[PDB]
Amino acid sequence: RFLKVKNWETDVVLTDTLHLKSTLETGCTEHICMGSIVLPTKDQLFPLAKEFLDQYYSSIKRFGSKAHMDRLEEVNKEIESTSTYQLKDTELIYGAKHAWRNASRCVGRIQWSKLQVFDARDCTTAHGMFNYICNHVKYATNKGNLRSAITIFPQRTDGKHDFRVWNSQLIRYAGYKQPDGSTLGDPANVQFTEICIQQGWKAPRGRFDVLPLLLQANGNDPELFQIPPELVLEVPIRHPKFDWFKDLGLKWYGLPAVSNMLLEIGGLEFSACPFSGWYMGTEIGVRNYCDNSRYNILEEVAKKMDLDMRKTSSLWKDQALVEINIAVLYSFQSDKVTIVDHHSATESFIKHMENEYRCRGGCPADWVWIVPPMSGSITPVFHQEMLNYRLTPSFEYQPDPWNTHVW
Amino acid sequence: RFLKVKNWETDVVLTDTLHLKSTLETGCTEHICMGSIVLPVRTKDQLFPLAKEFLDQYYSSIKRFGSKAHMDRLEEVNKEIESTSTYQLKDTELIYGAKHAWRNASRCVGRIQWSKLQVFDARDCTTAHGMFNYICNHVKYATNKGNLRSAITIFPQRTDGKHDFRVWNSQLIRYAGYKQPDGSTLGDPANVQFTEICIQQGWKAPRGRFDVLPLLLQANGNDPELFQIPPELVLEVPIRHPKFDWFKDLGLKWYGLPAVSNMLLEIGGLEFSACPFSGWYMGTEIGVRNYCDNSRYNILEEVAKKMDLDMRKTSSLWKDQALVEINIAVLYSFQSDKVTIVDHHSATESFIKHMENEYRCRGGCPADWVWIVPPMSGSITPVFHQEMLNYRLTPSFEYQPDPWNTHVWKG
Ligand code: HEM
Ligand code: HEM
Ligand SMILES: Cc1cc(N)nc(C[C@H]2CNC[C@@H]2NCCNCCc2cccc(F)c2)c1
Ligand SMILES: Cc1cc(N)nc(C[C@H]2CNC[C@@H]2NCCNCCc2cccc(F)c2)c1
Ligand SMILES: C[C@H](O)[C@H](O)[C@H]1CNc2nc(N)[nH]c(=O)c2N1
Ligand SMILES: C[C@H](O)[C@H](O)[C@H]1CNc2nc(N)[nH]c(=O)c2N1
Ligand SMILES: [Zn+2]
Repeated sequence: RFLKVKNWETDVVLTDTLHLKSTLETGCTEHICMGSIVLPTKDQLFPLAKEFLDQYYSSIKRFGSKAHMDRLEEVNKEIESTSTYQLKDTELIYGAKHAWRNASRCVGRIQWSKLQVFDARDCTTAHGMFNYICNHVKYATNKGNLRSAITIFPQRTDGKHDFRVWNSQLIRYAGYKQPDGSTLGDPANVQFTEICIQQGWKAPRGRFDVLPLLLQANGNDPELFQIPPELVLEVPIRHPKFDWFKDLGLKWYGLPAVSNMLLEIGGLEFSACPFSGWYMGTEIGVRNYCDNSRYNILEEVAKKMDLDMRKTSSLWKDQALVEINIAVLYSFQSDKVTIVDHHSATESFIKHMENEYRCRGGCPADWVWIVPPMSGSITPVFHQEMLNYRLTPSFEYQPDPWNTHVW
Repeated sequence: RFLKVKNWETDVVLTDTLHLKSTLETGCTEHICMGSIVLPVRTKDQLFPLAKEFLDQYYSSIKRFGSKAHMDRLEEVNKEIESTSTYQLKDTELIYGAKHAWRNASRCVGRIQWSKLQVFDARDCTTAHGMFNYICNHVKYATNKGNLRSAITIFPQRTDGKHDFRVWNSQLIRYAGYKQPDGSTLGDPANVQFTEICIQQGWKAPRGRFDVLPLLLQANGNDPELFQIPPELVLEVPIRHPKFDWFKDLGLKWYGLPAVSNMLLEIGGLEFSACPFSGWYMGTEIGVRNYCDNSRYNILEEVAKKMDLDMRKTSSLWKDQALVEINIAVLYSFQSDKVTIVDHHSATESFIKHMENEYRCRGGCPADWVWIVPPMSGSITPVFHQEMLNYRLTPSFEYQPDPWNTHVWKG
């Protein structure tokens, strides 16, 4: 019932009580662990609503008060009649901050309480969506001093009337399939990039082409829009000691802003809810640049360092990997754009976990995702046992709209 | 029910039916994943089911399932249990047994070698001094003058749990650590307590930064006994760097043979509480964990100082830079001295190949991602990108409490 988690580096032990408030399923059984798997009505709505309002009135310290009881009935009476209900602004902010608090795969939650929430529930069209997105991008970019933000479009109704941002992020680079068999740009976005050319985008067909936004209002055909270029802050990638680095021609955008997720608060489903913070260095250095199936620039870099690529055991991939990541951190900082290195991100996440243990009774955390994809064991999160569980409100993945939407 | 795992780099999907043959619990529930928790005397009743299962396995694999010789062995194990409360494994069964304990070992990235294990049967051993002698032969044979060979040495199974063979050392070769009275620690900090025990049992400690520990051996439930391993048997590699000449002045070395001596080997219900096994090292085990963990030799700072890195801001990635050099030095030193070692790239690649094969030939490969992915350069090794299913098959290697914690002292 109570569970202890030990840090095997500091011997510090914490007791988890928060997992018993967990509702949804993990994918794991007594017989099988599924921790490394990337993805494992009116009758239904009212309990969900009640469970959420109960934690909301508790957090504001008015559990079981007349204000509590009255909102509880008001929501019940709106469900029986309208087959859905509306959140109050205050409940919406709480909902969203907490969906971030509960994101077990996010290393950056020490920040959770300072989320800026933009309520876009009065939006009705794709142009309106575009306007909200641009105000989001600009607010959160803040000339390089980035701020956490989420913009919340109207909730799902019959399911035929969904708002959706088809992009997986607001700002991403195009992917094109070429005559050779090679890929130009970002291979992760090839399918989406084709969906842009078939909606009518003029692709410049380079390596770092900022994709257009494809916006869906109230279930309608989606629509193309270019983000004003002046709003997409980008950093050219150079190295502090290696002068040749600049001619690789690398740049990355400043703003990571996830836009394909679904926000569930008290049974209500917000299918367009883009949110953004700022990068941990390794996300770009290790994953975007180095993954075999992304930009995969490791061979090129190691060749420019004049390292021995004859045998795997020179650790030349490892040597290059560090420099590539040195250069991302250096470039961002020298341009005064917010970024965090993996040592700092994880040290901070450990502070946060210790905070959540004494102040909430626990902290759901998915180790497989928290441990950075380089230098695992030299970060303190490597030695830290974590319990993974699913709390609500939450962010969830959702089918890609193009498989699903009807034209 | 069939379960699919995806490789997110190659988009290869594989199908696991083997998980269906799993009986032990994982520590996980529908409501909670404990995949990163380090650790989450039998009666006659329980024993025959386990015996039967195992012997069914054994005989399936030799293609003799349901043969006269299979039924006759079942009946014979049956009788032996009801009459003696335990049973003896045939030699061939034990070999098969120990090989599968490896093959089922889901935290081991080194299973591609699983069949080529050399089994030493020390089940006639009755005394500590007998145990020293079997262990010495293990080590010499396994060391092979640097051309390491995997091997395990199986001492007599548990009987009533009052007569256990234990190897008190966590590994056969390991360095003393000594808590000084100023809170500092000389040698290996992981081995402090056990070192103290050795000292209590009469070991006269040199007190250097790398003193090979003495074997502490328990036979047949008896109080355990000290023995120095012959130093000519302990292969060690001094650590240098191919380009940094100052590296050798750090005074580092490591032993060449990793030999785990604290696990329990379970086969068809029988428990072997002393079963040291050994392989060869993946470079990162020494380089990342043994030298660079804060709770071990902790040399990152000393190494960064000497490279004159920018140590004033963690954003220089001075730690990441120092770590790669140290790992380079470990691999270089081993290769140059002709002692077997594998780098993490080549090991993880081998393991992906094994895993794929195991799905085609066995219908599964239980693997634990938290353990399989190396503690440096995770995502540039192909395992990071591989979905894995973790489950418990028997035969298996299990953990067991440390003996100083359970052992009944006699004087
Ligand atoms: C402000 C600094 C932030 C940092 C450094 C950060 C970092 C990360 C990292 C490293 C991941 C792992 C995913 C990967 O590497 O592919 C992640 C996932 C995630 N982040 Fe955070 N994040 C930040 C802000 C936010 C905000 C503001 C939200 C929402 C309010 C958020 C929600 C999530 C969610 C839901 C996931 C899981 C994504 C998935 O399951 O695919 N993050 N984040
Ligand atoms: C020969 C080359 C081998 C290599 C490179 C290798 C590699 C590894 C590594 C890197 C680990 C993770 C342990 C850690 O990092 O703390 C491990 C664990 C393990 N290995 Fe292997 N191994 C090899 C051979 C063997 C042999 C001979 C056996 C047994 C007969 C074996 C069985 C195991 C088991 C049972 C574990 C689980 C350890 C634990 O849970 O603490 N492997 N191995
Ligand atoms: C808001 C925020 C800040 C920061 N720093 N970082 C983030 C994570 C995103 C950035 N960099 C990757 C990650 N993206 C989140 C979405 N993950 C895709 C995993 C995936 C792929 C395919 C199929 C699946 F089912 C799942 C968010
Ligand atoms: C046979 C073989 C070959 C290789 N290369 N490598 C190995 C693993 C050992 C060497 N490098 C470290 C590792 N360790 C052996 C297993 N014990 C640690 C697990 C553990 C720790 C604390 C509490 C627990 F409950 C469990 C075995
Ligand atoms: C197979 C495995 O689940 C998959 O590669 C995961 C591993 N850990 C990860 N961790 C983070 N932070 N991001 C990822 O995309 C992944 N991918
Ligand atoms: C808490 C966490 O599971 C623990 O520190 C584990 C993580 N993965 C590991 N993986 C290996 N190979 N060896 C280890 O000691 C550990 N430690
Ligand atoms: Zn699990």
